[PDB]
Amino acid sequence: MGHHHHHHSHMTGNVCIEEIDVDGKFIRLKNTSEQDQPMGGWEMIRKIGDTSVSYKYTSRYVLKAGQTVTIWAANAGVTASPPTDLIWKNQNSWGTGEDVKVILKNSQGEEVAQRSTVFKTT
Repeated sequence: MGHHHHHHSHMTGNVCIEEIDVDGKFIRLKNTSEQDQPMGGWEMIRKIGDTSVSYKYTSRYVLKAGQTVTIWAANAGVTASPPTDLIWKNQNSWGTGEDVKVILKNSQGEEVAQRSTVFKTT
């Protein structure tokens, strides 16, 4: 029942959540692997308070060793969807007044890691 083509590749990498923006504009991921990792199409689930929303990636860039990638939630001003970082064109700036929690799941739904902010004043 082939309504789409197949392709065997490890769409995954040693990416870690470096830091989340204190104002609540963007989420910064950080690939600290030994080799250039292919993103493929991961899904980042951004929780925060009451409800939550996820974002899927696309195959247009490879994560080099030490390469960071920033997800700007719509309201950024920067060019929409680099060549350098990525803009969440489905969800606007959330404001991390509520401790935001980012869930990193691979292209096939399986989970690598999950991290949140720290309860502090601003």
